[PDB]
Amino acid sequence: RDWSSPQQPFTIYGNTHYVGTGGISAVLLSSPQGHILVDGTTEKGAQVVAANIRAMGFKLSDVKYILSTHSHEDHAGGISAMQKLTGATVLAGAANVDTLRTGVSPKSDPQFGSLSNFPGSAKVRAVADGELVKLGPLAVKAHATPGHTEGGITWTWQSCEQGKCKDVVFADSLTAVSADSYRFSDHPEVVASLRGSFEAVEKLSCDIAIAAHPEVNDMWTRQQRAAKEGNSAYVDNGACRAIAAAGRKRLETRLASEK
Ligand SMILES: [Zn+2]
Ligand SMILES: [Zn+2]
Repeated sequence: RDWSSPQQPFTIYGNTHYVGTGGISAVLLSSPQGHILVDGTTEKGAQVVAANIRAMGFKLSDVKYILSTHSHEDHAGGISAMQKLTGATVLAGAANVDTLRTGVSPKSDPQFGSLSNFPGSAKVRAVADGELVKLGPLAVKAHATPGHTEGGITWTWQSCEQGKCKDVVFADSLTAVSADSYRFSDHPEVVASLRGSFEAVEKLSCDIAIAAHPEVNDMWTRQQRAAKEGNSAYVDNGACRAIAAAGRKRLETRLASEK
């Protein structure tokens, strides 16, 4: 379950499908009018994502948008490759757009330097907080969730199975992690951003959460249970609250370690 590891793709709920790697989430939200891909995984993982979209019976050329949670190599390293394969437009929080275009994080990023540069992508544009991205029957909403990066976005939509519609959340990372030489204690606005993001996420309508690092909402455990339980195994409306709580606990642990 490395960041670039192969992983057999699977439907999560209705037209929401997991197409990421064994260690990093990527989601295809499908429709007869075109698809939306959320995240690219790593540069090496793009080959996995591409293989998985096809394994699910979809054409890469039908992907019209690629949504980015945040501009770290583990989530966005494969976006350029996926962009070339699809012809899609890449959408991201305004403060992460330049990193997506160049592959180089700003010096203000907590993981500047400790995570690698990655390939720059063509066709990147900004979304605003609250912006609705529409594609045929699909409608994905952007929620600004900064802190782990400045331009982090958590993306939400609805998918339906057999007439039962659920609110799906692709949760950006809310973790106070960084280079060894970076101190959150020196960046009080980064900390305030993180705490704002915990509140935003715990308030989301959230039947099904897919965390950018999938184990954060027990993806692999849930997938194993889906075999006998069906896709209800992915449904847990306390999940956004739990991800937010874990971020809050980690931030407290982190600030304590810095003192
Ligand atoms: Zn990250
Ligand atoms: Zn990550």
